[PDB]
Amino acid sequence: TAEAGITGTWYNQLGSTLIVTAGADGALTGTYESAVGNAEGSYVLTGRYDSAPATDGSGTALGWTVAWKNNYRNAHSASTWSGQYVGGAEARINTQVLTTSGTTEANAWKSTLVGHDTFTKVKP
Repeated sequence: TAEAGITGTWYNQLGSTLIVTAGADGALTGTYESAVGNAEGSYVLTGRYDSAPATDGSGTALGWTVAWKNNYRNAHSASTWSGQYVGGAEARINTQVLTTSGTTEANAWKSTLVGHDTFTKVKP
């Protein structure tokens, strides 16, 4: 199942660590530790996934958010990852990620970064 495949620890191409539980209903809950940026320690993560994906070889759609405030630091920013889980022997979560920082109105045009993160079950 998608639930079974997604739950656990994942690692992106930058050295960041995702620990997530996929609930029976569609919930994603866990923590995120970033190897980059104004970030230290782990941050709360919450999101959603399709709990009944197609069975035709298509991936499982999902997304999650981390606000970059925890017991260590507050970066006044939040990231969202949107993507799909791909199961099997070389399982992946392939994502694109938006990172929005709080800005003044004048600076809103430069508030949001776009990037792409690929997550694997073993460290890169």
